[PDB]
Amino acid sequence: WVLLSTVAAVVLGITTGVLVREHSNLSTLEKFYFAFPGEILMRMLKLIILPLIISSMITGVAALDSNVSGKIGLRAVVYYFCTTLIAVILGIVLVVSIKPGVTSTVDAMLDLIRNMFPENLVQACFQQYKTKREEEYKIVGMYSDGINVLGLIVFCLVFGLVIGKMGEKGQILVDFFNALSDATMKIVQIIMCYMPLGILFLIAGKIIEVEDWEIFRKLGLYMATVLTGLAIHSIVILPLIYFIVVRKNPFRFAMGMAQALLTALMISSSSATLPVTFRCAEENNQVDKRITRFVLPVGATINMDGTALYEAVAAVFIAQLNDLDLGIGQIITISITATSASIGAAGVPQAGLVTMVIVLSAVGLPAEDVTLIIAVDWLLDRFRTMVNVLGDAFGTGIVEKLSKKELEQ
Ligand SMILES: COCC(CCO[C@H]1CC[C@@]2(C)C(=CC[C@H]3[C@@H]4C[C@@H]5O[C@]6(CC[C@@H](C)CO6)[C@@H](C)[C@@H]5[C@@]4(C)CC[C@@H]32)C1)COC
Ligand SMILES: CC(C)CCC[C@@H](C)[C@H]1CC[C@H]2[C@@H]3CC=C4C[C@@H](O)CC[C@]4(C)[C@H]3CC[C@]12C
Ligand SMILES: CC(C)CCC[C@@H](C)[C@H]1CC[C@H]2[C@@H]3CC=C4C[C@@H](O)CC[C@]4(C)[C@H]3CC[C@]12C
Ligand SMILES: Cc1ccccc1Nc1c(-c2ccco2)nc2c(Br)cccn12
Repeated sequence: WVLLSTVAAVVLGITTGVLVREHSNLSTLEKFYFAFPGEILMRMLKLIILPLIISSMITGVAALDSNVSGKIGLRAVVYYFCTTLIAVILGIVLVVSIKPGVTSTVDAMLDLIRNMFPENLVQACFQQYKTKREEEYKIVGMYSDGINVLGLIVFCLVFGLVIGKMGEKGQILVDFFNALSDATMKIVQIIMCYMPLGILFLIAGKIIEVEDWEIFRKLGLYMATVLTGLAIHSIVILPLIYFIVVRKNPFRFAMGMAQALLTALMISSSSATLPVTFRCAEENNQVDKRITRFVLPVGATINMDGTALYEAVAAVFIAQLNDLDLGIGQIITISITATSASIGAAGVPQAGLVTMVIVLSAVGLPAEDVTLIIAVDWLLDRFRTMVNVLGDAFGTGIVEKLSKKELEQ
């Protein structure tokens, strides 16, 4: 129902936008009031960011076992790091080169580490740290507004690891944040019931307020940038990584995952596609069962190739829309924030939307600019999930080749 409701809201929002745009002259004040239901939806999404990322980040980390630290688990983590790193570079290169929404670096990277360790946990919920050179030059910090997602994610990772390893002493903390994570999921579900009506006025409000259709061509280039990045990752990069490690034709392996790929094109969830991925990887591709049960669940949470090519590209596209010429330091900040946002909004309905709201809030871009992403979020998220499933499927074969000796004992 979520897909049809979101699609209908976009269709109805466009229909409402063009009818109100022509059949009625609206002043600047009335246009702002017309988008109030959409504005209220954005407030709910920002409201749930803080409890969602904190509880989800603690809950996922606190349940980690010793298998992740094993040789099989370490190889999977290294593989997902390398493919995500390639996807991060590929997404940055494409959005910088194509420049879809268009017409110091040391301090930006140092600010990334500074925000990675906030000076106050409560302030990190609504403030971020920035440094600017002053005049022979000195550095001055400001602590501007904006939720510090990187600081919260880092602390919740360390906090989750600590409470996971202290056994029954920290079991109450694991239980507390498990229930809090479940409660936040239900509240997100309640918000998604209002999302279609909010999307209708967000889309219609955006159609009314625009004066020229040049932004639509910019949206078309944004689709090309996201689709081009996924196409290169799925057809060029991932098959090449598979072949060099396994020395076997990756297209027969991809053909074996055909049923899992189609299931990804409808369910649009890597976790929900796991049962199909497990069967296709195990019997069709003859990948060992002992390794699929480890690599695939690991990829269901830390496979950020799709996020790098979809959410980070979208965030940079929004930055280019606001006439912001961000540099290498700022672009890297967006990409790292996007992956941190994704791990925070993992098992969430409309994760693509929720992740985008987290990234825009944590970067400074207007979260109301996400309406252009929403109009195609249903389409682009389906392909993003398909690439993530293909990436996880290739990982099982890649990890298996490197684990031949371990599987022999
Ligand atoms: C469904 O269950 C899944 C489970 C296994 C899951 O294990 C994973 C849990 C998350 C965890 C700890 C894992 C690997 C990379 C970890 C990330 C490295 C990234 O580094 C950072 C910081 C530095 C940045 C450059 C990039 O991002 C962090 C935000 C990111 C990070 C700390 C987020 C948490 C990730 C292991 C299956 O087990 C059977
Ligand atoms: C250089 C940049 C990318 C930061 C590098 C940080 C890497 C090396 C760190 C960040 C958090 C760490 C992970 C956090 C927790 C666990 C659970 C543990 O039971 C097995 C290892 C594992 C999975 C860690 C492996 C190393 C890790 C991924
Ligand atoms: C560089 C960024 C990503 C932060 C990573 C910081 C690393 C150094 C931190 C993150 C979480 C930390 C772990 C969290 C909890 C424990 C349990 C403790 O009884 C032994 C050490 C151990 C396993 C920590 C080692 C250091 C650790 C891995
Ligand atoms: C799997 C892994 C292990 C160790 C360090 C990083 C990663 N993976 C990863 C993540 C990520 C995973 C979850 C949230 O973020 N983001 C990035 C970026 Br940007 C660039 C490069 C890698 N990356």
